[PDB]
Amino acid sequence: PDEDYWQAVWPNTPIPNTLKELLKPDTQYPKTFFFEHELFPGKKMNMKFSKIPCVREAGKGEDKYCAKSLSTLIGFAVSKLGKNIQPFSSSFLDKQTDYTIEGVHNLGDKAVMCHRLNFQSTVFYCHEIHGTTAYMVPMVAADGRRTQALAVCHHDTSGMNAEVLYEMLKIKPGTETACHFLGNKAVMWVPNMAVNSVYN
Amino acid sequence: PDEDYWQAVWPNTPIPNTLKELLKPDDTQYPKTFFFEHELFPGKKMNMKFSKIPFAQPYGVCVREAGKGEDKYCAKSLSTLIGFAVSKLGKNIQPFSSSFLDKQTDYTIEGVHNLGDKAVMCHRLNFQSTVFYCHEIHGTTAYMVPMVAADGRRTQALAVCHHDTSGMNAEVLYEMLKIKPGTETACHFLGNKAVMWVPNMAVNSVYNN
Ligand SMILES: [Cu+2]
Ligand SMILES: [Cu+2]
Repeated sequence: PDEDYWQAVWPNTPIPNTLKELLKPDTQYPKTFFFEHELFPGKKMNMKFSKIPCVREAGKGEDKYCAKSLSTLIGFAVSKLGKNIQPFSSSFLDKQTDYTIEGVHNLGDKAVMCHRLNFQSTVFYCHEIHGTTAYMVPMVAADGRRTQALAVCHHDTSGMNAEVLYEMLKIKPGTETACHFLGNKAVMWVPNMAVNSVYN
Repeated sequence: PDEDYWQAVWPNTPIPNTLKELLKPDDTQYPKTFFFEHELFPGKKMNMKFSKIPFAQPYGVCVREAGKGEDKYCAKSLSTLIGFAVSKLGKNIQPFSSSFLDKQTDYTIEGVHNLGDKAVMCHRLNFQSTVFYCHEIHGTTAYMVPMVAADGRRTQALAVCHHDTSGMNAEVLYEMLKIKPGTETACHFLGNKAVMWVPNMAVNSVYNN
């Protein structure tokens, strides 16, 4: 049933294993924050993970939605971005801490983010992004395995706890772009145009 | 017969316009800017310095055929060029080259794509005749660097980081980076006249699976 729904839209594509996993009926949130100029080949990242960062309908806004099934999830994503999109998510590895950045791929500023809520039931809180650039960041871990994670840089750097901006980056709102990674439980939908980059 | 040669190997692909251009039968520009790997990041402001002349050697890397190491070769036709490339890398490869824009100076880096350490570089010599000096690369990582210019146009350039940072004018390392050989990785860009052949594996990156 589920893949039927999917293949109707994107025939001759499977659900990617990341998404396929998130659709099954505690977590880690990466806590590390950084500036854009720290995304470069050879950057050593020591990743700090926290056990702690709809039911709360905060979708007063049309640009926000609370998806309960793959059908509704796709519906919302395409309603904002159209059909030519792919879902991505981070793939931090189980007990690895230290990674080296291999490269940094710009995914642009139009996307939909979906956060898998920690309930047993498949539930995602989905919303559009604004004033923000997304990146895909391939990395190699200490044990030699290669993976990748999604980073988000907020450039309208307002509307956040000035204290944490200061804590992490010794800066206060409005001035400079603050970036952080997303956890494996997030899905981000992105246009195919962005991904192709040079190749299209 | 030109495209026949190509389409025989890669059917339902054209020669890409950059390569197509380089295969046509004076002076060019060599970018002179050098940098460290940690300067390749989103939002880096690059002011590009261009020279009408290389510095002694092509940065640090043939009618004389200083090509007598086998790892080097001197290609005179698209057929020979392809032959050499595939002989070293196999068939599943693409050629890339930089596309600096005519009189632009200042660019912002959008992103940085790792193409790995296996590749073949081909430099189009300045003869009327189609001639390239081709060689394999070693102790070096290649990158594709998308950029937006001051005038708003988007393009991309190839960068090369030498990590076995030997085998170069220590003078220029010092001039540009106030450093001498052996210590740290030195990077620079390639001119629009270079072609680099790269495996498809590298390019796909994540999108392999
Ligand atoms: Cu954020
Ligand atoms: Cu070089």
